[PDB]
Amino acid sequence: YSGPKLEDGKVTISFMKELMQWYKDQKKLHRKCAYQILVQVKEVLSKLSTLVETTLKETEKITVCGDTHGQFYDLLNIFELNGLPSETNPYIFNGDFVDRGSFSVEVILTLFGFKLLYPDHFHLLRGNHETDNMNQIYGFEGEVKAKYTAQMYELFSEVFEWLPLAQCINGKVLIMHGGLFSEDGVTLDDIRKIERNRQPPDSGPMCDLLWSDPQPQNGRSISKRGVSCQFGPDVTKAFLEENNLDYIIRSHEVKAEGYEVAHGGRCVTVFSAPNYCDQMGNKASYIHLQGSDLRPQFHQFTAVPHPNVKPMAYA
Ligand SMILES: [Zn+2]
Ligand SMILES: [Zn+2]
Repeated sequence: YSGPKLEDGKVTISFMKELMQWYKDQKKLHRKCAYQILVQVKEVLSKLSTLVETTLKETEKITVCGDTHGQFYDLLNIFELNGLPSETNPYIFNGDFVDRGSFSVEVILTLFGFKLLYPDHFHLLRGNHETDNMNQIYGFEGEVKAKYTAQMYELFSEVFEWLPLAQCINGKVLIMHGGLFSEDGVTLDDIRKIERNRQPPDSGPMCDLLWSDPQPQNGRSISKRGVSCQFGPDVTKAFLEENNLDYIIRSHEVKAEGYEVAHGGRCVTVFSAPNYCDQMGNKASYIHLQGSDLRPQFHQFTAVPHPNVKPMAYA
């Protein structure tokens, strides 16, 4: 074992360059590194508020990316185009880091490693795929079982379960993975007190954040996906008013250009797993907001080569 190693059991920027090289080259991080970072981040994440509140001062900027779902080479591509994470190049990854892609283990531990390395500048928000269920069917678990063991999987699970549900910036812009609410009158003070450390329930607010979609016509519909709902432009506009917000960024659904703006400006979708599943031809992008004009700028990019492992391989 000549693989990458923690200095003084604790992640560092050159461990990370190192993990990235190692992972580019399809090798495995050693179990006990895997294990250390997972326990460390359980720790970090777990004293985090369910609702993350961050402040971009006038001259800072932060990048917000959505699904990446195991397309690790395209993750590295993100970093090459936009820079490494660092205290001056902060990231939010709005969930779905795992599943479907065949380099989810690569994704997630790169992800947790930067979390460990830049805790107040590198943000992870829970997807609906950071959950046991999606995990048993779309590939994560098979993947972990194949490269480590069940044990290492349950540890992952326990970790995910501490992932914040949503993050607001300058009490102007709020980001979650899925969307807004099945019921009205939900406030930021509500999201804060969601006791998040569980598999999501069937319904209630924590379901929604993880699961709902926008629709174009005013109102709410049952979600074509079996859980939560589609909320209309009224729903969004109602919630922005109660809470005093400018608009929301969310992910969850693929997009032929890698973003959409729905709801009249009010509800933005970024999605950062290009040519999602080696199939859909799509563009991805990510978003730069900066401290003095929190308006989205959208940066497109498209999928690079990755090695010949098939989507879904581990399910
Ligand atoms: Zn999703
Ligand atoms: Zn997704």
